[PDB]
Amino acid sequence: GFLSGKRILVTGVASKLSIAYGIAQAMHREGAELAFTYQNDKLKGRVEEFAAQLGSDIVLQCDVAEDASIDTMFAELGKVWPKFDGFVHSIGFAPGDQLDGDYVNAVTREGFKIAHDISSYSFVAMAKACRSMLNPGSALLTLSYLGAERAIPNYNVMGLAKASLEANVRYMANAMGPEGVRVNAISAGPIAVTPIRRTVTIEDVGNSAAFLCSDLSAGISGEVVHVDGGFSIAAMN
Amino acid sequence: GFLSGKRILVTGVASKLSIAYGIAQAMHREGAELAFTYQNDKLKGRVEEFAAQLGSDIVLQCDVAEDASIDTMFAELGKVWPKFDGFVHSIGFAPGDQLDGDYVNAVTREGFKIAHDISSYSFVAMAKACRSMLNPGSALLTLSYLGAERAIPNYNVMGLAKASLEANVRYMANAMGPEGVRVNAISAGPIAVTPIRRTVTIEDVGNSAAFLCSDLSAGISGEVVHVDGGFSIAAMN
Amino acid sequence: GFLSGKRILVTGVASKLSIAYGIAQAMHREGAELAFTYQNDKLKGRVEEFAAQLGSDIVLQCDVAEDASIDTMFAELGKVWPKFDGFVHSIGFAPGDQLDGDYVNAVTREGFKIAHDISSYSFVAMAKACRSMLNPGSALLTLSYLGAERAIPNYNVMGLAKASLEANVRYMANAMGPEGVRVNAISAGPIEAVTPIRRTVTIEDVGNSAAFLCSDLSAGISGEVVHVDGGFSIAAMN
Amino acid sequence: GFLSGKRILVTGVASKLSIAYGIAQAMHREGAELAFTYQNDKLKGRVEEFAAQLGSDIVLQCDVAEDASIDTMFAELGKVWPKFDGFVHSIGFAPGDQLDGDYVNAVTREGFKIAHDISSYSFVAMAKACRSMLNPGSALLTLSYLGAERAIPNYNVMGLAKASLEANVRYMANAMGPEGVRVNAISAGPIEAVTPIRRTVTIEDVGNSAAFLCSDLSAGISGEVVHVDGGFSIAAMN
Ligand SMILES: NC(=O)C1=CN([C@@H]2O[C@H](COP(=O)(O)OP(=O)(O)OC[C@H]3O[C@@H](n4cnc5c(N)ncnc54)[C@H](O)[C@@H]3O)[C@@H](O)[C@H]2O)C=CC1
Ligand SMILES: NC(=O)C1=CN([C@@H]2O[C@H](COP(=O)(O)OP(=O)(O)OC[C@H]3O[C@@H](n4cnc5c(N)ncnc54)[C@H](O)[C@@H]3O)[C@@H](O)[C@H]2O)C=CC1
Ligand SMILES: NC(=O)C1=CN([C@@H]2O[C@H](COP(=O)(O)OP(=O)(O)OC[C@H]3O[C@@H](n4cnc5c(N)ncnc54)[C@H](O)[C@@H]3O)[C@@H](O)[C@H]2O)C=CC1
Ligand SMILES: NC(=O)C1=CN([C@@H]2O[C@H](COP(=O)(O)OP(=O)(O)OC[C@H]3O[C@@H](n4cnc5c(N)ncnc54)[C@H](O)[C@@H]3O)[C@@H](O)[C@H]2O)C=CC1
Ligand SMILES: Cc1c(N)cccc1Cn1ccc(OCCc2cccs2)cc1=O
Ligand SMILES: Cc1c(N)cccc1Cn1ccc(OCCc2cccs2)cc1=O
Ligand SMILES: Cc1c(N)cccc1Cn1ccc(OCCc2cccs2)cc1=O
Ligand SMILES: Cc1c(N)cccc1Cn1ccc(OCCc2cccs2)cc1=O
Repeated sequence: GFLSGKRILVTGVASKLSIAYGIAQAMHREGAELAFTYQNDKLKGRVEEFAAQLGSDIVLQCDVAEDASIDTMFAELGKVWPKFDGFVHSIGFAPGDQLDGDYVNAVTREGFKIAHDISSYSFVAMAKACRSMLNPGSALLTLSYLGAERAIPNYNVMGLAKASLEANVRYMANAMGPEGVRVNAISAGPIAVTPIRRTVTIEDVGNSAAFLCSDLSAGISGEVVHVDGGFSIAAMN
Repeated sequence: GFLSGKRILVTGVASKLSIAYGIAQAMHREGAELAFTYQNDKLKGRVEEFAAQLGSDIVLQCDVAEDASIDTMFAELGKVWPKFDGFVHSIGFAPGDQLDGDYVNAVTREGFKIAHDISSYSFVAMAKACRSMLNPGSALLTLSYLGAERAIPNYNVMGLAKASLEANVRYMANAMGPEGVRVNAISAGPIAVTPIRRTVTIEDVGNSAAFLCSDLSAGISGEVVHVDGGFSIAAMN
Repeated sequence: GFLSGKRILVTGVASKLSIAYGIAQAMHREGAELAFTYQNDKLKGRVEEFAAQLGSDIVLQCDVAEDASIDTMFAELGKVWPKFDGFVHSIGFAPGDQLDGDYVNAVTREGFKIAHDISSYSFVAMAKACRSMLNPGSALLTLSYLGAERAIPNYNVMGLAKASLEANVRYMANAMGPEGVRVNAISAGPIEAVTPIRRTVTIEDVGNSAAFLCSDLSAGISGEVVHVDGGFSIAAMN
Repeated sequence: GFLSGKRILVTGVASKLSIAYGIAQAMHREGAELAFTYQNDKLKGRVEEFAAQLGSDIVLQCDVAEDASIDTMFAELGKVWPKFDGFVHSIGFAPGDQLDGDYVNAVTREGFKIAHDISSYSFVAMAKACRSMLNPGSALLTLSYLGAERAIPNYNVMGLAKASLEANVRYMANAMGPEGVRVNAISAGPIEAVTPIRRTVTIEDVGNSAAFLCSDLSAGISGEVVHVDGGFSIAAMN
């Protein structure tokens, strides 16, 4: 398929409902060889079982809160994949207390710090940590949401962390372009007033993700692609 | 390939350098069955030779300046393709006098009229003319340029016609979504300060176009996808 | 006020409810000298009286469908204002049949043609015709709507025309900046429980932002579409 | 002028060249009563004298890295202004090492942390701390740069921080609108042969747009990032 030849690392698999699960299934269908990270001991067994079903046995621990964790993960990867063709960053977090009601009242310095650190900084931290490992023609991808661009009730500080992440996509694309690396995002709909009259699925997101990490999207970099059924471009439906 | 099963009509082939040529080659590689239009008698033989090389013998006249021409073309198509899965609108024109120097001095009412009529109205005119022919899961695509969003010297009134066209994409996506039809655009780079450090090719544009007309992009509608190497998202490089 | 010493032409005053009427009121309040156009003879009476109360007896017919009407109008203005400081373009039209239901079924070539001609082309048509009459420091302004940027039901082909109009703003700004002219738009809210200021905007609000945009207070702003909609466009699922 | 009857707090006045200095000058010219903060003791002297000439003896230390300094500052302001009408946030910082060359090589977790904390979080931190002191009709304003929206060489992690800041504007606007507060940003040009007005913008230009944005003249505008860059961002390959 249109990923045959490619070796792609997939973060963020936590359950069958994860966007990263949908992405991994699509990329495997299109012939990618896959590797996976897991955040912690809670998630290890689930990610091992899924990796095995997709024919992979590269499953490595990575907490993107820790620079040493990301470095150690990329040294372990380099033992089997001395070079590879990019990664899917499907990692987001804000403390639950941030998401409760009026934005100005809910936000705190620490909640802001954490949401930005995990949801935005970790994307470039990963790119720093593997930069010399990336083949020419590599592609990096991250997942964002319409909260980056609009004020969405309760989404709160995650909207700022997503706006930072989309700026990260542009700064990364511009910095790494000259070495043959593309960096994009998908702004996914939540997983009626939507033009396609349904919600998007992890299968929809997975197909677009596969495209965006493949040579088919050679022309596209620094872009935030809306995979939300047309929701964001409509009003008053 | 990822278009097998699909029947797609391709407008705008005028030479081997045409974007539509690149699109047709990619879509044929991915297993689409193709049909072609040609504007006039000048272009007929070239489009017949290309259609034949891609295994098609559906080559029909269409001047999108004329409602009768578009209707007659879709009746001729309906004789071989009573239903089909969308079309590639790769048709743009402004009189050459519009493109010469200061925008306010160059523009005229007639040049404005023509550039909008041919470059923007014709996309929805085509959709009107075939609407009951489109299968659920159909996709329409048009080509736009960064002149829609920025003031680009000499591009002049074509920039307004492109801004109208991108609004047409959104209005069309929203109107036709409920019958299972997606409508998108590609904002292509012109065929250094570009992140990928080259210009995009009709092969790049063709691959993205193929994706955008295929079921792989099921999640994407009313979108203007920048296929310009990251140019539009950079500044002061 | 902050438009003292400025001469501004205001189009599109049709009644007291007109956006152009709130704009004229605010610029008059702020000390501008005003001139007015009307579309056709039916409006001549009313626009003559609205002008009077805004200190003006300059009231000129102008149908922006016709190049010669634009030229005749600026020739007449030139007899009293051989130089002036800009104009407010508050003119839009699409045939009623264009706005009825599904956009792909309703739009026609002729509807699309007229909408774009009257709501977008006319802005630059007026600039062409008065370009040599503008002082350095001049400002042009037009009115747009969110329908340029989003698919809004029933707004239909008028959304395409407004998208064309906002690109017109950028191309006119870029062309005319070097000679000392700025060009902007206000994207006005319609004239609400999910608007951040929790009310609809008024012609007073739009008037005050328009006065700013045509004054030297906004010397650093050109080619910009300023949203004067109470924050409606930046919110979602409120 | 058009800010008579308003009380506005201005942060970030560091010298005569400061954007905050041009803003304070314009709001003072237009009749606002002003109060000022300074970051640390080094600046105390100078900000006391800048305040004096802008009719103010309200000059308070505030380091926005610290919640307690923000709280102490608003407690002190409250002794003289128990209510006021908004503030100008003109505070940005990233460590110098962040801005040197290639962005992926230069950025660090700590640089990213401080940039976002000081340039984006502090805006909302100040709003939280004074929310009950604001009158209906209040306006908050911050300063952004094109680096939020585009990848600009060397601007590096500060572009991410400004993107965070412009989303902050929208979320703060949406949260605070119902109680009668607006929140906006000015995306200023740097303080040129391809700028449509063919000059760089000055702190005077930015000052005048800021005065507008904090006055009742802009009652219809919230959650908006207004480009005060002479049209630079809307042009390409000029
Ligand atoms: N679910 C939705 O509706 C949408 C989600 N998104 C984004 O998609 C991405 C994936 O979200 P989902 O799959 O829905 O949920 P999820 O909860 O399945 O996945 C989030 C993942 O982040 C990982 N993660 C969190 N902190 C981490 C850390 N310190 N180190 C390493 N990994 C860490 C978790 O282990 C988990 O695998 C996120 O960035 C989210 O913001 C975007 C649009 C819509
Ligand atoms: N060439 C470039 O750098 C870029 C081009 N575009 C757009 O891509 C599209 C295709 O352009 P190109 O392939 O470069 O050039 P082209 O000249 O190969 O194709 C334009 C086509 O439009 C057709 N056309 C014009 N008026 C017509 C009418 N009345 N009825 C039917 N067909 C008509 C011509 O026959 C020709 O096939 C256009 O819409 C153009 O604006 C977009 C971005 C960059
Ligand atoms: N009312 C609303 O909700 C909003 C209106 N707008 C725009 O503001 C502008 C003014 O609209 P309104 O004041 O609401 O309605 P209006 O009906 O008072 O003003 C429209 C004006 O355009 C004039 N006009 C029409 N065709 C013309 C022609 N051929 N020649 C000369 N003048 C012509 C009419 O005579 C009338 O004065 C329009 O551009 C409109 O699209 C923008 C946002 C919201
Ligand atoms: N100078 C320029 O080209 C542009 C600047 N901006 C923005 O305008 C704002 C002001 O910048 P400028 O006046 O140019 O420089 P400046 O150096 O005069 O102002 C920056 C101010 O931030 C204050 N500050 C820094 N850290 C702080 C902290 N922890 N606590 C309290 N105050 C703190 C400094 O004391 C100083 O007053 C910034 O947000 C900047 O990013 C926006 C567009 C262009
Ligand atoms: C992982 C995480 C955490 N820890 C906190 C908030 C959000 C998320 C992920 N997520 C989850 C759902 C989502 O839904 C978009 C629709 C929404 C709008 C307002 C609230 S949710 C977007 C989205 O980003
Ligand atoms: C078919 C046509 C006609 N008749 C008139 C103008 C433009 C075009 C097609 N075209 C061709 C080239 C193009 O180049 C983008 C770069 C440019 C910028 C300024 C002028 S050209 C974009 C683009 O749209
Ligand atoms: C003068 C004119 C004509 N002839 C036809 C349509 C629109 C207008 C002016 N107008 C008037 C109202 C307006 O309301 C925006 C809200 C809407 C949304 C969908 C339909 S109206 C926008 C707007 O542009
Ligand atoms: C106070 C501060 C610190 N500590 C570090 C970086 C930037 C700034 C303020 N500033 C100053 C100049 C500026 O210029 C925009 C033009 C640029 C483009 C690339 C690098 S500067 C934007 C801008 O934000």
